[PDB]
Amino acid sequence: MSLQVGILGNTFANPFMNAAGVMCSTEEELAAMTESTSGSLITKSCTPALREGNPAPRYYTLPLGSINSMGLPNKGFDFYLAYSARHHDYSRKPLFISISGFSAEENAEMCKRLAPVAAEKGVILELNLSQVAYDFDAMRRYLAAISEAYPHPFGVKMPPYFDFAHFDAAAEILNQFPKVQFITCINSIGNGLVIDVETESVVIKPKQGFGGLGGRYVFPTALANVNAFYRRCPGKLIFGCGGVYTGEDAFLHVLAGASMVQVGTALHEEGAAIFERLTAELLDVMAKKGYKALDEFRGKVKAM
Amino acid sequence: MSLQVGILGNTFANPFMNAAGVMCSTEEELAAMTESTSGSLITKSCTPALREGNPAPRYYTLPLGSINSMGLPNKGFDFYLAYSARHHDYSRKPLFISISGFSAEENAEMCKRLAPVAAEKGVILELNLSQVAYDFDAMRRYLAAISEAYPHPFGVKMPPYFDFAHFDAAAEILNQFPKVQFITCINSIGNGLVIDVETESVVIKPKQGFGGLGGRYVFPTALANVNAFYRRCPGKLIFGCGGVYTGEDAFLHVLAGASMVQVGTALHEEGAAIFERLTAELLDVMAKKGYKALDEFRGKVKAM
Ligand SMILES: Cc1cc2nc3c(=O)[nH]c(=O)nc-3n(C[C@H](O)[C@H](O)[C@H](O)COP(=O)(O)O)c2cc1C
Ligand SMILES: Cc1cc2nc3c(=O)[nH]c(=O)nc-3n(C[C@H](O)[C@H](O)[C@H](O)COP(=O)(O)O)c2cc1C
Repeated sequence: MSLQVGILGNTFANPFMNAAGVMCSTEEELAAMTESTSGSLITKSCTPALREGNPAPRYYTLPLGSINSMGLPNKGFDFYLAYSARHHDYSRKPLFISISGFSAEENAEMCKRLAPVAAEKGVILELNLSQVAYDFDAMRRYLAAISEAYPHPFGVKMPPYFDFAHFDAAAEILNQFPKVQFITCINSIGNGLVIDVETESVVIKPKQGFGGLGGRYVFPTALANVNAFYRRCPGKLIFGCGGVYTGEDAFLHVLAGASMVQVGTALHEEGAAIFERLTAELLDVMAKKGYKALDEFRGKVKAM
Repeated sequence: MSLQVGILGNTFANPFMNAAGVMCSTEEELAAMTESTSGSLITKSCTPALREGNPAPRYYTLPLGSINSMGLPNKGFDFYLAYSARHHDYSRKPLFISISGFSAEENAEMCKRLAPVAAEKGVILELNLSQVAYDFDAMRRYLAAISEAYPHPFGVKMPPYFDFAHFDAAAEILNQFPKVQFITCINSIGNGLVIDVETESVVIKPKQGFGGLGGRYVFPTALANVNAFYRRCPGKLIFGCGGVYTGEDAFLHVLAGASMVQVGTALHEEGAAIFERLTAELLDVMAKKGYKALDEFRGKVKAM
């Protein structure tokens, strides 16, 4: 039995990693993720320069998940590039860098600088399109600019879509770009609103309390997007993100088509130790079913 | 203390009703909803002719809600018109009729026939725009077609939106039609997917297991849409629909700005007695807080 995943020219010890933005902003956080049993790790979505982030409170723990309006707090692209350049131990695990510039041009500039580092160190780009991916002509324009600026393959982080026409429309643009080697589904379900009964107030300060939803709320939506893009993008990898708490949630993600599985809200709560539990629980499900490798049921969700 | 709602020229004993589609397809179900302590009720969304719907199973109970792809099974417009005209006891509570024709014309034709029944009996139309409302010119077209065809005010059932550009776009269109007197937020979060761990297969037969999500999954999305339209459409009523299982849930919908509160998945699981529990629970929250009427906190959600 193995949880290994052989993709992007790398051997990942297991399918698990953090979700971009969770436990990956500071130098100490990246080291904790490297030290952990996760198969990989991704940096916090960075901007060309340092950003303080939205006003606190900007994250709130719900019984069924989370709601947040962080506003891309990050130490700046320079910092994560340098972490990628000469601070990360590639001997432990492969590394993903999330970039999220406010324009096609900002991104393109970061990629031009990332390229030598990626070519030498092997760090992998995940472009956060989550908003751009909700405008299919903006999306094509981003992707064309990046593919012109960036010689290496990369991935894209997508917002959830909620109908087959959008799935088709997005997949069609993605399939025109060979360099996009993976698609991560999903970013938060956007602009939910949480209110406290006692205080009768929203629970986060920015955007009049409207924020991104994660956790148990988003699990069926994440599965749907993973499977929808798995079907429509046979030439790409799909990374699952959303609603993962147990090895069984992981199993379902993989069943729907996920190659890698990102953990957000659960990791935020349980900490880097969760990955040791997640691998054991996944191995458990597989043992109960006689599975020896993820390649044996990835994307093999059945009709009834 | 009172839960009365005075809207649309009617007095409602309380803000609770069923969601369209739940416990409202047969005479028996409609009788049960009328006999219940609900403030109102609404018929199954109907088509000009009877529909048998999608193949079974097309509904499945989730840990935190439901998934379904019913496919609009309904007894046909003639049936619900007859119920509205001849069978419903209006001295018991007001009645809503849901229509969901497949084209603008189908909807226009039904509205032409509903119009005299609405004038004499007082049944109130909810037009199901949920995908049509995800296309703003098609929405504009429908609304204009219906406003031409139908002399009375009506409401519209909306799908969820997930960003402020869409809230602004929809609001702008809705506010251009004075006959649109209420807006129901929300229909199902579209096209989620759930997979059983044991069978490794989807849990509903249609559309490869993709279906609309209901219940606790949709609640923060529901509140967000209720409040977003409450703010942008001050001339209209907002009806809340999504994730109501308790009186506190209803309290939050009202705090977000809901005038009526619709109950779907929870009603499906519990049955019509749920309305006496929901009223008692909502009265309990108001009592702890010293509220005597819903107007004292409707739409009064606080920012930080
Ligand atoms: C506090 C917080 C910060 C996040 N920051 C980012 C980010 O910088 N870039 C990004 O693509 N997603 C970000 N996300 C979204 C996650 O990467 C992921 O898409 C989502 O949380 C999946 O939900 P899950 O918590 O159920 O795993 C953030 C989420 C949270 C809760
Ligand atoms: C089995 C089922 C049938 C439904 N049928 C309709 C329908 O015919 N028309 C409609 O507008 N919404 C329909 N809905 C959606 C509900 O009206 C409601 O929008 C949704 O379930 C969210 O509310 P909830 O969380 O309380 O279930 C249906 C939902 C379910 C679960």
